[PDB]
Amino acid sequence: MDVFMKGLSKAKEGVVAAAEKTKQGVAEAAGKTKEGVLYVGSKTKEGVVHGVATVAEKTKEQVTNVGGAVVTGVTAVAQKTVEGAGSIAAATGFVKKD
Amino acid sequence: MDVFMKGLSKAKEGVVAAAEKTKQGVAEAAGKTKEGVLYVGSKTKEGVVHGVATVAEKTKEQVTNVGGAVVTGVTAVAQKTVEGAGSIAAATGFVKKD
Amino acid sequence: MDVFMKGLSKAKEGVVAAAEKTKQGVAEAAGKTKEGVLYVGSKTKEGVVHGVATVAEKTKEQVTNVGGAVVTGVTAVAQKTVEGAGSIAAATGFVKKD
Amino acid sequence: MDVFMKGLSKAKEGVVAAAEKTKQGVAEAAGKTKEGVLYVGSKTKEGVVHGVATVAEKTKEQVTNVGGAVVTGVTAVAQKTVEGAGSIAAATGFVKKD
Amino acid sequence: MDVFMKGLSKAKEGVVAAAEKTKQGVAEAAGKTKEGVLYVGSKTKEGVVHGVATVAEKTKEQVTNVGGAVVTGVTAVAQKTVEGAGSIAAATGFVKKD
Amino acid sequence: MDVFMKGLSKAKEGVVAAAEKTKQGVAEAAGKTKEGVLYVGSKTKEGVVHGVATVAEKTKEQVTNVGGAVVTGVTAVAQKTVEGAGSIAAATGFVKKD
Amino acid sequence: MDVFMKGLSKAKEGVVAAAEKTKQGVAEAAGKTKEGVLYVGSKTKEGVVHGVATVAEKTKEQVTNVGGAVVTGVTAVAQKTVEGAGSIAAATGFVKKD
Amino acid sequence: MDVFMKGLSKAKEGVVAAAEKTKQGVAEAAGKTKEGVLYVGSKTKEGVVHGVATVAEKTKEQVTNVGGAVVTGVTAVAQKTVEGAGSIAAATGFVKKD
Amino acid sequence: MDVFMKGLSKAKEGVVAAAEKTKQGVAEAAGKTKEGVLYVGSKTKEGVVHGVATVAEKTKEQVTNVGGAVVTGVTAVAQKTVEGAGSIAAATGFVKKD
Amino acid sequence: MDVFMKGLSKAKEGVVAAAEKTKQGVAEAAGKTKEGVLYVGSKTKEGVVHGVATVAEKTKEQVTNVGGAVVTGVTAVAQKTVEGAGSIAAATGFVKKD
Amino acid sequence: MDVFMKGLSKAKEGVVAAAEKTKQGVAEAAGKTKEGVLYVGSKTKEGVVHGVATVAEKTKEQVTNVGGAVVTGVTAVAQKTVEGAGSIAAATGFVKKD
Amino acid sequence: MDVFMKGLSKAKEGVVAAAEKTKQGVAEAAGKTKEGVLYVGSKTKEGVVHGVATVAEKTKEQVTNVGGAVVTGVTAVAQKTVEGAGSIAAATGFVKKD
Ligand SMILES: Cc1cc2nc(/C=C/c3ccc(O)c(Br)c3)sc2cc1N(C)CCOCCF
Ligand SMILES: Cc1cc2nc(/C=C/c3ccc(O)c(Br)c3)sc2cc1N(C)CCOCCF
Ligand SMILES: Cc1cc2nc(/C=C/c3ccc(O)c(Br)c3)sc2cc1N(C)CCOCCF
Ligand SMILES: Cc1cc2nc(/C=C/c3ccc(O)c(Br)c3)sc2cc1N(C)CCOCCF
Ligand SMILES: Cc1cc2nc(/C=C/c3ccc(O)c(Br)c3)sc2cc1N(C)CCOCCF
Ligand SMILES: Cc1cc2nc(/C=C/c3ccc(O)c(Br)c3)sc2cc1N(C)CCOCCF
Ligand SMILES: Cc1cc2nc(/C=C/c3ccc(O)c(Br)c3)sc2cc1N(C)CCOCCF
Ligand SMILES: Cc1cc2nc(/C=C/c3ccc(O)c(Br)c3)sc2cc1N(C)CCOCCF
Ligand SMILES: Cc1cc2nc(/C=C/c3ccc(O)c(Br)c3)sc2cc1N(C)CCOCCF
Ligand SMILES: Cc1cc2nc(/C=C/c3ccc(O)c(Br)c3)sc2cc1N(C)CCOCCF
Ligand SMILES: Cc1cc2nc(/C=C/c3ccc(O)c(Br)c3)sc2cc1N(C)CCOCCF
Ligand SMILES: Cc1cc2nc(/C=C/c3ccc(O)c(Br)c3)sc2cc1N(C)CCOCCF
Ligand SMILES: Cc1cc2nc(/C=C/c3ccc(O)c(Br)c3)sc2cc1N(C)CCOCCF
Ligand SMILES: Cc1cc2nc(/C=C/c3ccc(O)c(Br)c3)sc2cc1N(C)CCOCCF
Ligand SMILES: Cc1cc2nc(/C=C/c3ccc(O)c(Br)c3)sc2cc1N(C)CCOCCF
Repeated sequence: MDVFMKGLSKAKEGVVAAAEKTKQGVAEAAGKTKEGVLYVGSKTKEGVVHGVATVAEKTKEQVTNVGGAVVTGVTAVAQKTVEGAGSIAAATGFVKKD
Repeated sequence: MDVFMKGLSKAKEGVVAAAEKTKQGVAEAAGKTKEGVLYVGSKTKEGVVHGVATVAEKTKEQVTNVGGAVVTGVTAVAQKTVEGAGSIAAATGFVKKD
Repeated sequence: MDVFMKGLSKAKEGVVAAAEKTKQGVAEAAGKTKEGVLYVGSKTKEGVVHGVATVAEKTKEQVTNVGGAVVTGVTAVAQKTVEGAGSIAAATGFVKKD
Repeated sequence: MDVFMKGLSKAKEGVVAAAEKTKQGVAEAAGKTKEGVLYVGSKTKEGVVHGVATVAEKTKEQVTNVGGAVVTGVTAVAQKTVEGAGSIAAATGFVKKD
Repeated sequence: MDVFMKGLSKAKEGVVAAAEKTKQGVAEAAGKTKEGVLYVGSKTKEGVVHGVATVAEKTKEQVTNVGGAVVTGVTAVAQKTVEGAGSIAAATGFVKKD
Repeated sequence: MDVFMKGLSKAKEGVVAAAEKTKQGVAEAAGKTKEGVLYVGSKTKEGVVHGVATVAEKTKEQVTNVGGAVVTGVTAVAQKTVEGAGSIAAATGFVKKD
Repeated sequence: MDVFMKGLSKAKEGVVAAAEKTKQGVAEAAGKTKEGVLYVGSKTKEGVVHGVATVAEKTKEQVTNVGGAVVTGVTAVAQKTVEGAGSIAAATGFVKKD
Repeated sequence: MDVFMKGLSKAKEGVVAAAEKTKQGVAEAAGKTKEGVLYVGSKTKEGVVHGVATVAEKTKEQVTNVGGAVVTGVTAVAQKTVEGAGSIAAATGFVKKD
Repeated sequence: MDVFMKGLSKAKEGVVAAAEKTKQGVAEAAGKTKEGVLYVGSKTKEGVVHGVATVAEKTKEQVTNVGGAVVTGVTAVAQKTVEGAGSIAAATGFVKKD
Repeated sequence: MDVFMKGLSKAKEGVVAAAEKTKQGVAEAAGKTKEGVLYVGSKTKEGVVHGVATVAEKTKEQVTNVGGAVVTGVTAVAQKTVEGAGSIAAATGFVKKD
Repeated sequence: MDVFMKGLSKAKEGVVAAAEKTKQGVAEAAGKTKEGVLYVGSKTKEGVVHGVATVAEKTKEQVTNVGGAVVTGVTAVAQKTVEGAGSIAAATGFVKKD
Repeated sequence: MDVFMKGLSKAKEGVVAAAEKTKQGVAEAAGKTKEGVLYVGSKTKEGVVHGVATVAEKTKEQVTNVGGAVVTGVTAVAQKTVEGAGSIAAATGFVKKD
C-alpha cells in the first residue's frame, strides 16, 4: 500500500522536480482543510453541533453564536510593494557534457 | 494499491516536472477542503447540526447563528504593487552535449 | 489499483510536464471542495442539518441562521497593479546535441 | 484499475505536457465541487436538510435561513491593472540536433 | 479498467499536449459541480430536503429560505485593465535537426 | 473498459493536441454540472425535495423559498478592457529537418 | 461484468438445481483442458515447441520424443461390478402444503 | 466484476442446489487442467520446450524423452465390487406446512 | 471485484447447498492442475525446458529423460469391496411447520 | 476485492452448506496442484529446467533423469473391505416448529 | 481486500456449515501443492534446475537422477477392514420450537 | 486486509461450523506443501539445484542422486481393523425452545 509519494517509487533513473502551493495576501476565516489524510479501519466523528437552545423574553436585544468556529471581527490584510513568495524546484541529472 | 503519486511509479528513465496551486489575493470564509483523502474500511460522521431550538417572546430583537462555522465580520484583502507568487518546476535529464 | 498519478506509471522513457491550478483575486464564501478523494469500503455521513425549530410570539424582530456554514458579512478583495501568480512546468529530456 | 492518470501509463517513449485550470477575478458563494472522486463499494449520505419547522405569531418580522451553506452578505472582487495568472506546461524530448 | 487518462495509455512514441479550463471574471452562486467522478458498486444519497413546515398567524412579515445552499446577497466582480489568464500546453518530440 | 482518454490509447506514433473550455464574463446561479461521470453497478438518489408544507392565516406577507439551491440576490459581473483567457495546445512531432 | 454464475443473479424467488460432469472408467493420456477461463487485457504464450534438432550417423537405432507431454507406456483401467458415480442435485422451494 | 459464483448474487429468496464432478476408476497421464482461472492485465509464458539437440554416432541404441511431463511406465487401476462415489446436493426452503 | 463465491453474495434470504468433487480409484502421473487461480497485474513464467543436449558415441545403450516431471515406474491402484466416497451437502431454511 | 468466499458475503439470512473434495484409493506421482492461488502485482518464475548436458563414449549403459520431480519406482495402493471417506455438510436455519 | 473466508463476511444472521478434504489410502510421490496462497507485490523463483552435466567414458553402468525431488523406491499402502475417515460439519440456528 | 478467516468477520449473529482435512493410510515421499501462505512485498528463492557435475571413467557402476529431497527406500503403511479418523464440527445457536 504505497499511498502518498513524490519522487521515484519502484523505479530507476528518474529526474523529478515538484513544487508546492503558495499564498500571498490571503485572509481566511473559520476554514477547515485536509491534505493527505488516510484512514484505515478507523471510525471518527468530527465537527458536530448538537442540542442547542436559546430563549428570550421581554429582552431588548440578544445576539448569540454557536458553532465549530465563530469569527466576529476583522480579518484584514494590506500589502504594498511586496515582492516574491513562490516555490521553485529544479532538477537535473544524467548529463554527459563531453 | 499505489494511490497518490507524483513522479515515476514502476517506471524507468523519466523526466518529470510538476507544479502546484497558487493563491494571490484570496479571501475565503467558512470554507471546507479535502485534497488527497483516502478512506479504507473506515466509518465517519462529519459536520452535522442536530436539535436546534430558538424561542422568542415579547422581545425586541434576537439574532442567532448556529452552524459548523459562523463568520460575522469583515474578511478583506487589499494589495497594491504586489509582484510574484507562482510555483515553478523545471526538470532536465538524459542530455548528451558532445 | 493505481489511482492518482502524475508522471510515469509502468512506463519507460517519458518526458512529462504538469502544471496546476491558479487563483488571483478570488473571494469564496461557505464553499466545499473535494479534489482527489477515494473511498474503499467506507461508510460516511457528511453535512446534515436535522431537527431545527424556531418560534416567535409578539416579538418585533427575529433573524436566525442555521447551516453547515453561515457567513453574514463582507468578503471583499481589492487589487491594483498586481502581477504574476501562475504555475509553470518545464521538462526536457533525451536531447543529443552533437 | 488505473483510474486517474496524467502522463505515461503502460507506455513507452512519450512527451506529455498537461496544463490545469486558472481563475482570475472569481467570486463564488456557497458552491460545491468534486474533482477526481472515486468510490468503491462505499455508502455515503451527503448534504441533507431534514425536519425544519418555523412558527410566527403576532410578530412584526421574521427572517430565517436554513441550509447546507448560508451566505448573507457581500462577496465582491475588484481588480485594476492586474496581469498574469496562467498555467503553462512545456515538454520536449527525443531531439537529435547534430 | 483504465478510466481517466491524459497522455499515453498502452501506447508508444507519442507527443501529447493537453490544456485545461480557464475562468476570468466569473461570479457563481450556489452551484454544484462534478468533474471526473467514478462510482463502483457504491450507494449514495446526496442533496435532499425533506419535511419542511412553515406557519404564520397574524404576523406582519415572514421571509424564510430552506435549501442545500442559500445565497441572499451580492456576488459581484469588477475588472478593469486585466490581462492574461490562460492555460497553455506545448509539446515537441522526435525531432531530427541535422 | 477504457472510458475517458485524451491522447494515445493502444496506439503508436501519435501527435495529439487537445484544448479545453474557457469562460470570460460568466454569471451562473444555482446551476448543476456533471462532466466525466461514470457509474458502475451503483445506486444513487440526488436532489430531491419532499414533504413541504406552508400555512398562512391573517398574515400580511409571507415569502418562502425551498429548493436544492436558493439564490435571492445579485450575481453581477462587470468587465472593461479585459484581454485574454483562452486555452492553447500545440503539439509537434516526427519532424526531420535536414 | 457478471461472467460465470450458477444460481440467481439479479433475480428473485428462484429454485435452481444444477448438476455437474461425471467420469466412470476413463483413461486419458497427455490431454489438456480449460473450463471456465477468463482473460482480461492479458497476454499469454502457452505450449510451444521450438528449435529441435536430431542427428544420427552410423547408429543402429534412435528413438526420440519431444513435446509438451510425452506418454510412452500403458494407461489402463479395469472395472468389474462397479456401481454408482453420479452427481445429483435436488431443489424444492415455495411449497404451501396446507 | 462478479466472476465465479455458485448461489445467490444480488438476489433475493433463492433455493439453490449445486453438485460437482465425480471420478471413479480414472487413470490420467501427463494431463493439464485449468478450472476457474482468471487473468487481469497479467502476462504469462507457460509450458515451452526450446533448444533441444540430440546426436548419435556409431551407437547401438539411444532412447530420449524431452517434454513438460514424461511418463514411461504403467498407470493402471483395477476395481472390483466398488460402490459409491457421487456428489449429492439437496436444498429446501420457504415451505409452509400448516 | 467479487471473484470466487459459494453462497450468498449481496443477497437476502437464501438456502444454498454446494457439493464438491470426488475421487475413488484414481491413478494420476505427472499431471498439473489449477483450480481457482486469479492473477492481477502479475507476470509469470512456468514450466519451461530449455537448452538440452545429449551426445552418444560408440555406446551400447543410452536412456535419458528430461522434463518438468519424469515418472518411470508403476502407479497402480487395486480396490475390492470398497464402499463410499462422496460429498453430500444438505440445506434447509425458512420452514414454518405449524 | 472479495476473492475467495464460502458462505455469506454482504448478505443476510442465509443457510449455506458446502462440502469438499474426497480421495479414496489414489496414487499420484510427480503431480503439481494449485487451489486458491491469487497473485497481485507479483512476478514469479516456477519450475524451469535449463542447460542440461549429457555425454557418453564407449560406455555400455547410461540412464539419466533430470526434471522438477523424478519418480523411478512403485507407487501402489491396495484396499480391501474399506468403507467410508466422504465430506458431509448439513445446515438448517430459520425453522418455526410451533 | 477480504481474500479467504469461510463463514459470514460483512453479513447478518447466517447458518454456515463447511467440510474439508479427506484422504483414505493415498500414496503420493514427489508431488507439490499450494492451497490458499496469496502474493502481493512479491517476487519469487521456485523450483529450478540449472547447469547439469554428466560424462561417461568406458564405464559399464551409470545411473543418475537430478531434480527437485527424486524418489527411487517403493511407496505402498495396504488396507484391510478400515472404516471411517470423513469430515462432517453440522450447523443449526434460529430455531423456534414452541 | 482480512486474508484468512474461519468464522464471523465484520458480521452479526452467525452459527458457523467448519471441519478440516483427514488422512488415514497415507504414504507420502518427498512432497512439498503450502497451505495458507501470504507474501507481501517479499522476495524469495526456494528449491533450486544448480551446477551439478558427474564424471565416470572405466568404472563398473555409479549411482548418484541429487535433489531437494532424495528418497531411496521403502515407505509403507499397513492397516487392519482400523476405525475412525475424522474431523467433526457441530454448531448450534439462537434456539428458543419454549
Ligand atoms: C509501456 C512499456 C513500459 C515498459 N517498462 C519497462 C521497464 C520498466 C522498469 C524496469 C526496471 C525497473 O527497475 C523499473 Br523502476 C522499471 S519495459 C516496457 C515496455 C513498454 N512497452 C509498451 C513496449 C511495447 O513495445 C515493445 C518494445 F517495443
Ligand atoms: C521564459 C520563461 C520566463 C519565466 N519567468 C518567470 C518568472 C518567475 C518569477 C518572477 C518574479 C517573482 O517574484 C517570482 Br516568485 C517568480 S517563470 C518563467 C518560465 C519561462 N519559461 C516557460 C521557460 C521555459 O523553460 C524551458 C524548459 F525547457
Ligand atoms: C514564451 C513564454 C513566455 C513565458 N513568460 C512567462 C511569465 C512568467 C512570469 C512572469 C512574471 C511573474 O511575476 C511570474 Br509569477 C511569472 S511563462 C512563459 C512561457 C513561455 N513559453 C510558452 C515558452 C515555451 O517553452 C518551450 C518549451 F519547449
Ligand atoms: C506496457 C505495459 C508495461 C507495464 N509495466 C509494468 C511495471 C510493472 C512493475 C512491477 C513491479 C515493479 O517493481 C516495477 Br519497477 C514494475 S505494468 C505494465 C503494463 C503494461 N501494459 C501494456 C498494460 C496494458 O493493459 C493494461 C490493462 F489496463
Ligand atoms: C508565443 C507564446 C507566448 C507566450 N506568452 C506567455 C505569457 C506568459 C506570462 C506573462 C506574464 C505573466 O505575468 C505571466 Br503569470 C505569464 S505564455 C506563451 C506561450 C507562447 N507559445 C504558444 C509558444 C509555443 O511554444 C512552443 C512549444 F513547442
Ligand atoms: C484527468 C484527471 C486528472 C486528475 N489528476 C488528479 C491528481 C490527483 C493527485 C492529488 C494529490 C497528489 O499528491 C497527487 Br501526486 C495527485 S485528480 C484528476 C482527475 C482527472 N479527471 C477526472 C479528468 C479526466 O481527464 C480527461 C482525460 F481524457
Ligand atoms: C452499492 C451498495 C453499497 C452498499 N454498502 C453497504 C454498507 C456499507 C458499509 C456499512 C458499514 C460499514 O462500517 C462500512 Br465501512 C460500509 S450496503 C450497500 C448496498 C449497495 N447496493 C444495493 C447498490 C446496488 O446498486 C445497484 C445499481 F447499480
Ligand atoms: C471494477 C474493478 C475493481 C477492482 N478493484 C481492485 C482492488 C484491488 C486492491 C488491491 C490491493 C488492496 O490492498 C486493495 Br484495498 C485493493 S482491482 C479491480 C479491478 C476491477 N476491474 C477489472 C473491473 C473491470 O470490469 C468492469 C466490468 F464490470
Ligand atoms: C500484462 C502485463 C504485465 C506485465 N508485468 C510486468 C512486470 C511485472 C513485475 C516486475 C517486477 C516485479 O518485482 C514485480 Br512484483 C512485477 S511487465 C508486463 C507486461 C504486460 N503486458 C504486455 C500486458 C499487455 O496487455 C495489457 C492489456 F491487455
Ligand atoms: C466456483 C469456484 C469456487 C471456488 N472456491 C474456492 C475456495 C477457495 C478457498 C481456499 C482456501 C480457503 O481457506 C477458503 Br475459506 C476458500 S476456489 C474456487 C473456484 C471456483 N471456480 C473457478 C469455479 C466457478 O464456479 C462456477 C460458478 F458458476
Ligand atoms: C445487496 C448488497 C448488499 C451489500 N452489503 C454489503 C455490506 C457491506 C459492509 C461493509 C462493512 C461492514 O463492516 C459490514 Br458488517 C458490511 S456490500 C453489498 C452490496 C450489495 N449489492 C446489491 C451489490 C450488487 O452489485 C455489486 C456489483 F458487483
Ligand atoms: C435418498 C438418498 C440416499 C443417499 N444415500 C447416500 C449414501 C451415503 C453413503 C453411504 C455409505 C458411505 O460409506 C458413504 Br462415505 C456415504 S447419499 C444419499 C442421498 C439421497 N437423497 C438424494 C436424498 C435427497 O435429499 C433430500 C433433500 F431435500
Ligand atoms: C439419506 C442419507 C444417508 C447418508 N449416509 C451417509 C453415510 C455416511 C458415512 C457412513 C460411514 C462412514 O464410515 C462414513 Br466416513 C460416512 S451420508 C448420507 C446423506 C443422506 N442424505 C442425502 C440425507 C439428506 O439430508 C437432509 C438435508 F436436508
Ligand atoms: C443482499 C442484501 C444484503 C443485506 N445486508 C444487510 C445488512 C448486513 C449487516 C448489517 C449489520 C452487520 O453488523 C453486519 Br456483520 C451485516 S441488509 C441487506 C439487504 C440485501 N438485499 C435486499 C439484496 C437484495 O438483492 C438486491 C437485488 F437483487
Ligand atoms: C444420515 C447421515 C448419516 C451419517 N453417517 C455418518 C458416519 C460418520 C462416521 C462413522 C464412522 C466413523 O469412523 C467416522 Br470417522 C465417521 S456422517 C452422516 C451424515 C448423515 N446425514 C446426511 C444427516 C443429515 O443431517 C441433517 C442436517 F440437517
